[PDB]
Order: sequence, then structure tokens, then C-alpha cells
Amino acid sequence: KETAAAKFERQHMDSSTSAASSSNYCNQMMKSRNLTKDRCKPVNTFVHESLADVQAVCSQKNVACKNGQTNCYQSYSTMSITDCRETGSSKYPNCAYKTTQANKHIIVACEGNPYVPVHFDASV
Repeated sequence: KETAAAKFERQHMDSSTSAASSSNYCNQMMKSRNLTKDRCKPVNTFVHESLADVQAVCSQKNVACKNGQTNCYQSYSTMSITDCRETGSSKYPNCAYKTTQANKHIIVACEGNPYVPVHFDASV
């Protein structure tokens, strides 16, 4: 088992780099983090901020989640993220991704005790 919170850090945290390093980035990371094991995860965002910073978002701006639930929060500041988007030539198990760096507000769903991020909802 892996807790919800550990899963979030696995799928979305990458504080070692401040930006989307290369055009290779998503191809390497999606595989490293086991995001291309059962299929190619269509889209995935990595956050290049400190873990304390991303956790703090749970006390920031409360907004509606895409799914209609209300445990979503938006960062007051923009954060450095990298979006990974599956390409056309991407054919499981040979998943292919486009790497895109950006600075945006992230929206995460939080839960538990302590209240931590468990899902990445959107970036804006």
C-alpha cells in the first residue's frame, strides 16, 4: 500500500529541478515515477517547489474541484511546474510525452490529518 499523500509526492513532486530541464524531461520522469506502467498516463504535472510550499496550498484559497467536491485549494502565488502531455507516436508500452514548463497557480485537493495534498486538479 502507498498512502494518498505518498502517491501525490510520487506523481507530482520534483523539487530537485526549478524548471522543466529538457525536451527529454517528461519521457524520463513519467517512466521513473512509474506513471507508464499500466498504460501511458495521458497528462501529468510535476511541481518544482519545496514540499512545505506545496503542502501550504491546503491552507490557501478554497475553490471548487472539477469533480464538484469542495476540498480544492488554489495557490496565491504562481509555482514552477512542468506539464507532461502524451503525444501521438505514444503507443503503450512506448509512451511518449511533450514537456512543457510554465509558472502558474496550482489547484490541489487536500484531505486527512494532517491536511495534505492528495490530488492535482488543475493549473491556472
